[PDB]
Amino acid sequence: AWKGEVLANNEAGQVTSIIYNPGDVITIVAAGWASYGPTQKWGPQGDREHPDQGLICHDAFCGALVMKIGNSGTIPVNTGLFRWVAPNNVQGAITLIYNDVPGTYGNNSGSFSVNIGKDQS
Amino acid sequence: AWKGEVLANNEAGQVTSIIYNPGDVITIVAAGWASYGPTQKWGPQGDREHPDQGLICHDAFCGALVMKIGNSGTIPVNTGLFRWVAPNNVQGAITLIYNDVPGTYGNNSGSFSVNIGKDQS
Amino acid sequence: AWKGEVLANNEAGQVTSIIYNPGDVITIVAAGWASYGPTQKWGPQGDREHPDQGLICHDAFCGALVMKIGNSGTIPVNTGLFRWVAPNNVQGAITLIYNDVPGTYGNNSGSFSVNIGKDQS
Amino acid sequence: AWKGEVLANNEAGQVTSIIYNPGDVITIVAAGWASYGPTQKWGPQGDREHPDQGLICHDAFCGALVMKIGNSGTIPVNTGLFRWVAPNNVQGAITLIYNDVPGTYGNNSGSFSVNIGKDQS
Ligand SMILES: OC[C@H]1O[C@H](O)[C@H](O)[C@@H](O)[C@H]1O
Ligand SMILES: OC[C@H]1O[C@H](O)[C@H](O)[C@@H](O)[C@H]1O
Ligand SMILES: OC[C@H]1O[C@H](O)[C@H](O)[C@@H](O)[C@H]1O
Ligand SMILES: OC[C@H]1O[C@H](O)[C@H](O)[C@@H](O)[C@H]1O
Ligand SMILES: [Ca+2]
Ligand SMILES: [Ca+2]
Ligand SMILES: [Ca+2]
Ligand SMILES: [Ca+2]
Repeated sequence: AWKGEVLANNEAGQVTSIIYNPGDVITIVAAGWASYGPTQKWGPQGDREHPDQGLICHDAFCGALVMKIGNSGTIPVNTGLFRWVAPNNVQGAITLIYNDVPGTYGNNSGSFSVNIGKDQS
Repeated sequence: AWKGEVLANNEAGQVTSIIYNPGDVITIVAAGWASYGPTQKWGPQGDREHPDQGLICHDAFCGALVMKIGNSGTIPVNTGLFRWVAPNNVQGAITLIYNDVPGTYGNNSGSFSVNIGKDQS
Repeated sequence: AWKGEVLANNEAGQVTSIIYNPGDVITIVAAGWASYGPTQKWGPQGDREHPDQGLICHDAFCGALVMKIGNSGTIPVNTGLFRWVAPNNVQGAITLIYNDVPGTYGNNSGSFSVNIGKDQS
Repeated sequence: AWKGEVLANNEAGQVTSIIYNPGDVITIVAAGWASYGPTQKWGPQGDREHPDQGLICHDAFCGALVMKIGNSGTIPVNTGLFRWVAPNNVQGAITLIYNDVPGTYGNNSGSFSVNIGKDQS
């Protein structure tokens, strides 16, 4: 299992120690408070009131936690995934990222604390 | 495992099918949007800026998801619990509740969706 | 999880720390060599050639590993059980026992090494 | 998970669907009766009284269940492995084999039933 922090101002994202292999079932739980700019802070689902101005993930709100598995596209994580299997045969290392517009991560603050484990299969 | 919804307006909370027994390890993932009165909505960690005016759980913000195991006191859940083990002596059915001040749930709205399962131990 | 030894000459059985509760899924793996009397030894399935002369469990051979769950009758374990659910209405502490005729354990030797865990549910 | 049978007279062994990846935790439970030649049968720990005359796995008795993981040497399985992690730099598909001397499998009989699953990690 992996336990770590994902900083909201890190545009490259946080590489974890988890490799997602074919057939793996995983569980993620995320908590904490971060902002894409404003003084207010939001949790791992982000800000449902902010429009999408070119987010790295169009299926999650600005300020949400998202991930990539290997060379996949971005996949929403939000507060977590329960006993989840990756669709479409994706595989590889798990990278966690804060959902913002590329080039605008410099004014971001806060972080999420994230647990990832593999389930029985 | 159990999956279900917990309404923000329900002072009685939502009884699940999960009975927590001594030594159990559990994982909970919660998601969704609710409000304790305002037009804005918050996720399962609640509103970090709002004062405690007599919440059912003083260890979580107003608007957070909390639980009871049997006749325990309230326990914060927030966005979830990863491979968690209860304090000594706690046992019984898990009831999920929205954290507000008793008598004031009448202006609350929305709901959280919650998954619970038992882990290997 | 519990790991320990079950001595072949212990007629009372070895009480483990595992309490089997309704809904639990368990895995057991047993190993080792034991005898009910002869100089030869057998593994946890026991001796398929020996007759049942009053065994504490009639559904397993003499010299097999069996168990009781609380006050239940005996249940065969043999080499182990994979992600197993107990009959309804049995619960309580798991006791592990070598299968011999009562009164006749004094000439037994050897032991089984046994591991028990609870699985995801 | 994988469930199947390992035949005592199959010298090549049985390639399963389980790929052991770095960091995996696995559980194997084996049961049944087989022989390496004699009329008598033994369980998955084989025959502790039989000399090693060139076994594929010198770390297990003749008639035991063993495995290979990818490019590994043979590894004893016996009655099973509980929540087991492989040595460093062992990975690949799990092949299960009956322990006998090469060229002497033709007179073997019986089989073991085997369950393999991945555990939480
Ligand atoms: O839409 C995203 C965008 O939102 C605000 O304008 C922030 O100030 C920017 O840094 C950027 O995060
Ligand atoms: O502090 C709790 C309190 O918050 C606001 O005042 C709401 O209008 C009330 O219904 C109550 O929820
Ligand atoms: O069948 C049970 C019986 O088998 C042999 O006779 C042993 O010597 C006895 O002690 C008893 O274990
Ligand atoms: O030691 C191995 C050897 O044991 C006996 O001799 C069997 O007859 C042979 O087929 C071979 O299995
Ligand atoms: Ca920004
Ligand atoms: Ca209210
Ligand atoms: Ca005896
Ligand atoms: Ca042979």
